[PDB]
Amino acid sequence: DISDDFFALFLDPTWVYTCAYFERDDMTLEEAQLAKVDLALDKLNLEPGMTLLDVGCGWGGALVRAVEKYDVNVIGLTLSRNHYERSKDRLAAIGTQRRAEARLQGWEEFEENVDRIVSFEAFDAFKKERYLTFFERSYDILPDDGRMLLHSLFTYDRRWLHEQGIALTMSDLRFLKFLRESIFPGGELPSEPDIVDNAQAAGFTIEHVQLLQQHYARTLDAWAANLQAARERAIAVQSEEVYNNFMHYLTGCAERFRRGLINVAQFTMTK
Ligand SMILES: Nc1ncnc2c1ncn2[C@@H]1O[C@H](C[C@@H](N)CC[C@H](N)C(=O)O)[C@@H](O)[C@H]1O
Repeated sequence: DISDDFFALFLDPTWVYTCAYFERDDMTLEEAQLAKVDLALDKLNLEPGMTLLDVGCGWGGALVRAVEKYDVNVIGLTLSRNHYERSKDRLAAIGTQRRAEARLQGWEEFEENVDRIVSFEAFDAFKKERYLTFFERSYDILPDDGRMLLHSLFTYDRRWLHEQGIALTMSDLRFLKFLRESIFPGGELPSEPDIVDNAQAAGFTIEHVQLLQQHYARTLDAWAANLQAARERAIAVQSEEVYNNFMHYLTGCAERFRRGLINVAQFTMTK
């Protein structure tokens, strides 16, 4: 229900809407988003001509980067029409002899063999009842030496937080309720075991876990700063209610990454 024109006011030109990676401290938002995509794609050991699946591809930035820098064939899946349309157009506009396609299709319906899989903050949009099924499907469509890079948010429970010196406040519970009752992610995040245990049961080895908690804090701060700087135009595209809701989500989430209440990581998964 939120127009691309609203998101365009605060995202960088890649349209990437997930945790960036400030590999160098002076990177711009765009450089840090490309660095996050490259950080993940480098872990897949892509050779030109391989086929990469991006599960939950958003507006196509990682797919475009994969084609341009890694010279791979690409398939992107999304359930959002707006994500599909922009991904479709952007991929068609790349000059490449490779196959590059976006699809309005869920991973549940995708059964084609691919060489490698990437996914950036789609897994939290899956129902917990599909966590194992997702890893089983991913394992099935990969070759014997296949690799998956799962970039996913995840949460911590009260006990673990407490052991780390962190408490959930009444305000945090209200913020979680706000997330669930909104168009924003973070309401029903998986735990780390939800990711690791189900991946391992499907047959994957967790070769590496790279946490990006403080990179997300910085990313969210940048989105919030951009949106506030374009407040009038954002209100015109949507409304003051929506603008304030987004600022609440962006700054509230940034605060909570800094505090350590949740995390985001890249899981390198091998067969
Ligand atoms: N079962 C599903 N299968 C495929 N895509 C899904 C599924 N559920 C949600 N999605 C898509 O996952 C994406 C979630 C986004 N947060 C991912 C953003 C994108 N990967 C980025 O880095 O900017 C959206 O494009 C959803 O439409």
